[PDB]
Amino acid sequence: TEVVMENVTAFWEEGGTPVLKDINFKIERGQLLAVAGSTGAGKTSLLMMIMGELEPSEGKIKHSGRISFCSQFSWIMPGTIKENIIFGVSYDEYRYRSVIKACQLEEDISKFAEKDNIVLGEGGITLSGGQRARISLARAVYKDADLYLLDSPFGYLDVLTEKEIFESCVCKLMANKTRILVTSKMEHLKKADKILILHEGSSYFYGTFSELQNL
Ligand SMILES: Nc1ccn([C@H]2C[C@H](O)[C@@H](COP(=O)(O)OP(=O)(O)OP(=O)(O)O)O2)c(=O)n1
Ligand SMILES: [Mg+2]
Repeated sequence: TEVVMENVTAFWEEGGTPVLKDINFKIERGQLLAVAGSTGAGKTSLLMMIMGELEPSEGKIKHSGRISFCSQFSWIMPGTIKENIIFGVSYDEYRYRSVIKACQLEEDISKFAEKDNIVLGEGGITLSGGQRARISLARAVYKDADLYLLDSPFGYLDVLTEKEIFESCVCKLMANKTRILVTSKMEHLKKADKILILHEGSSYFYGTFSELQNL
């Protein structure tokens, strides 16, 4: 067992309304959990609890080891595209190239004369939203970790590109890794080992895509 929430309730403000209410799930090592729900349902807050930024008022949580987190808000720091993806982690060509490919960034990088040394975040190149999202995803996926928290990482991508990168990066490249992906898309829920749909803090549904189809 890699991540567990048991009867978890939590509050961002003392005596407010709970941001998560009696949440339950388990992820085995190497599995994919899809977390879905409308805006404000508590999805990012659930990731924050796993990262220790939010403590439960009721219930138990299990998770061990290092986390790589991909924010739903993409970001770039001043430096090359290679520096932004590596982001202080030791460099390996094969690992770097495999992440770039899985995130469809090889196409973008090949078009620049400076290739992977193109400078970002310093007033020169202004990236598209989708480029910034794929760079942010690549940064999180390059980091070696026991648990990957990917919070709606496909911002600004058209539905086919999102599908292709979900398959190449989240399903294939990351096949052996424990993953929590905040996402609403049907194919992602169908491919996940477990799905958790949140609504206003509560568990709207928890189970498999097949179980939901059975209903
Ligand atoms: N430091 C914080 C963070 C969030 N909230 C509130 C805001 C929401 O009403 C509720 C859930 O916030 P989330 O960020 O967890 O919501 P989602 O991630 O599910 O929404 P979205 O899809 O818009 O990202 O908690 C708060 O009071 N204090
Ligand atoms: Mg969020």
